[PDB]
Amino acid sequence: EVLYLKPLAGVYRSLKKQLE
Repeated sequence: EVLYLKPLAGVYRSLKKQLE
C-alpha cells in the first residue's frame, strides 16, 4: 500500500469507471 498509493488509486479508478 505505501501510506496512500494503492488506497487513492483504487477508490478513484472504480468511481471514474476504471478511469475511462
